[PDB]
Amino acid sequence: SEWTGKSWMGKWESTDRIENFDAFISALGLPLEQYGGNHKTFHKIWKEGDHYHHQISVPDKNYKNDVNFKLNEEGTTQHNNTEIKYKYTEDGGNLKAEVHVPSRNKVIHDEYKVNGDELEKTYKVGDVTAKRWYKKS
Amino acid sequence: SEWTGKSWMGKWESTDRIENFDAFISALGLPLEQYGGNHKTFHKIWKEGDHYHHQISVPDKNYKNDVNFKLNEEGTTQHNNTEIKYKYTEDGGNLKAEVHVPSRNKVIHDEYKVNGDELEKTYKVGDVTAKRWYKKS
Ligand SMILES: CCCCCCC(=O)O
Ligand SMILES: [Cl-]
Ligand SMILES: [Cl-]
Ligand SMILES: [Mg+2]
Ligand SMILES: [Mg+2]
Ligand SMILES: [Zn+2]
Ligand SMILES: [Zn+2]
Ligand SMILES: [Zn+2]
Ligand SMILES: [Zn+2]
Ligand SMILES: [Zn+2]
Ligand SMILES: [Zn+2]
Repeated sequence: SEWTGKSWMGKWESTDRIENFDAFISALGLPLEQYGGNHKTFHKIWKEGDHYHHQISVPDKNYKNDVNFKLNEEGTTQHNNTEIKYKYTEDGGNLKAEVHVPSRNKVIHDEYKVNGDELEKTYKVGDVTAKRWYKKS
Repeated sequence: SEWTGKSWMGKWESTDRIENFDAFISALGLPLEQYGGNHKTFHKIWKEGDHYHHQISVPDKNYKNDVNFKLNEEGTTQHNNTEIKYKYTEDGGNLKAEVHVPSRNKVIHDEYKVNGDELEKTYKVGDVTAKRWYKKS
């Protein structure tokens, strides 16, 4: 395990700064009660040998997802029983995630932009764009 | 027929300016001697009432493909005898196409960004990015 090496590695927690996130959740066809709002969300990203770990948690919703990824290599995970295909890449020095949910014909473009101890995440699906800001912790 | 109303609408013609294009074609698994280089290429994009036409032509290669699209709506076109899926969206003032090649398990990003007078097309598949510049015909 390594916790340094890239600006986007570390332990990030959401702030009150959020833009259009319910519209993004709705564009995913998900119920706003369970998936929307601005509940405390954590992103932890670190390195393990030749690959990376990305753990997303929302403790309010008792929700946790641990993602293994190698840069530029397709991976597969699940949310309940829906398969999610993803590929993380570095582009312009930002971390990007290409996230496909083929059984729901949904493509999500995630982008992580670091500015000091702040992380700005952009979420895009179809023509809907949302942003959330995170701080180091 | 309407030829104005979006910066990317018009008749565009390739220039000598091109960047990393053969690496993009290679990452797609296509022969360079037939699909690489910088052969004269035209993109014509215009509106027809309730949809757009996007015509791509490479006269040296006897290639002419008439794509019809509605923004935010998935369409299909043929390759060999297999289906290619696309969906065009606006990213503010620019045009983006999300392309699935299911036979080959590839996802291609196209972007059309107008700066002049001049159109910059970006092609991206995984971590490989290429660019080509077009001038108004
Ligand atoms: C697979 C993409 C090859 C198309 C080449 C012509 C173009 O620049 O759009
Ligand atoms: Cl998909
Ligand atoms: Cl897919
Ligand atoms: Mg988040
Ligand atoms: Mg072109
Ligand atoms: Zn370890
Ligand atoms: Zn809530
Ligand atoms: Zn691991
Ligand atoms: Zn997909
Ligand atoms: Zn460049
Ligand atoms: Zn994509």
